Amino acid sequence: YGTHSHGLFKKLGIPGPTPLPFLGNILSYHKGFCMFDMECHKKYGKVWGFYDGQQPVLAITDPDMIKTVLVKECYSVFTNRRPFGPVGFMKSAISIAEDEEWKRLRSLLSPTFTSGKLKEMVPIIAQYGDVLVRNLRREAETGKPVTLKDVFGAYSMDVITSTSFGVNIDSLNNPQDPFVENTKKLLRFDFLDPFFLSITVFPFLIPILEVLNICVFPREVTNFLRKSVKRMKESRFLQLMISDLELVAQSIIFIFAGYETTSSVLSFIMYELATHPDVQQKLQEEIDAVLPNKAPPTYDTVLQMEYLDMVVNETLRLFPIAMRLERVCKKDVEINGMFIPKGVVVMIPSYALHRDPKYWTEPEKFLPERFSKKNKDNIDPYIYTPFGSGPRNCIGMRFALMNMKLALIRVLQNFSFKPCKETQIPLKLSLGGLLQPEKPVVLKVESRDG
Ligand code: HEM
Repeated sequence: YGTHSHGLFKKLGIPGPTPLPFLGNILSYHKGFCMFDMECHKKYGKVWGFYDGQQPVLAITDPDMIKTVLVKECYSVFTNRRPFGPVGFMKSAISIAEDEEWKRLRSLLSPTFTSGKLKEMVPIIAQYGDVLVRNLRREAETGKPVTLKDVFGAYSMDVITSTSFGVNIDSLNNPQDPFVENTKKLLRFDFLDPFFLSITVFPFLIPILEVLNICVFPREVTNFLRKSVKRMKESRFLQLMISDLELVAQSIIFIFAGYETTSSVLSFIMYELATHPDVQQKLQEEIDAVLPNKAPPTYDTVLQMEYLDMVVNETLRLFPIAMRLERVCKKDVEINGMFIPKGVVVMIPSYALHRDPKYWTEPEKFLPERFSKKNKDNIDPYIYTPFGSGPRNCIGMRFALMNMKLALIRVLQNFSFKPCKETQIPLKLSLGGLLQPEKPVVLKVESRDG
């Protein structure tokens, strides 16, 4: 044994890197997830396979197959994502839930993320849009070059607290440690770090760890928050959901999926507006045309912003946070002539696709015009997929976008961001399992006549 699934991609006739005995193909992750995926797409073509230990992963690319798994799948065959380390009571989280139990939660929370309940949340988010400008004004006046993800991570926190349970606080290094230390600890998992890398190789550990009540969502923070929710559940997203303890699972997840996820994207965007100060100028004017001098953004003032939408999307093109998109093959099935067997993890190289000469010309270039209607809609969904596609895509995509734009509005309409000393140029991506800069983005911020 040690090499269970290795007979697969040979007997099936699918190309790919040849695996070692217990590791299979992991050492290839020495460059990262996206790095490994670019190489594989180039070399093995449109479809190939590799082994995450003894777990076979088939990477598809033909948009025809992509729609069939991301759409023709509601229990059909594909439906769940790869199961990871000891989850504990979080096995009730919607992003972690499976099969019928998932469809329940999904179609139960959907109401909570409708337009109308969003245009209703705007007021609140705007509130923290202004706090951001205040806190950003300090670092401008002091003349010290700013570290992005810190102000954005604070903004993300501010909006997560208030919208998840109306807990209004000024996270941003001000009353920085009330109920903020817990929340602040809910970061994305780096699946390429020692711990997870081991479990991927030795999945038999999961049942072992779970008996020792070791969970991948630290008991410390989950406990705090589970008791908090109960507190205000009595005092009374929380208000809309309001099982009694499945509710605590969702609430924590939204924070997990929206926190470091938003500030991470936002910091990337402010980076592109540095050696694209020209783009920032256009954006700035577009914001002033719609909203007079420092006019307050409205739910609809945002939708009417072609350029803002172009800058955001093109940023998400180059940097699709969830590098990959994968689903698990529930049963044996063929689909568009291919045949994938039960238990195989179907992967979709989001980052690699978003940077492949086939659909993008000079793909390394940050040029917004791609999304202006004329270049726009000449691009295939299933190819550009930052929030995924189909039934099981980002349930909070719009919210994510609103939030990120509102943050751009007030910010752009008050400051100008230009590079400085430690500001890396070009970029350089980390070789870990998270799509981050590697050496955080630093930008000098100056007030716009203030
Ligand atoms: C920069 C912002 C964000 C990006 C790029 C993003 C991206 C994604 C992606 C790519 C997926 C997987 C889609 C798929 O596999 O088809 C996903 C799932 C999910 N996201 Fe987000 N997301 C963002 C923000 C948020 C926010 C703010 C929330 C909070 C409501 C959220 C909640 C979720 C949930 C619950 C799922 C799981 C859905 C399910 O399996 O039913 N996301 N997101």
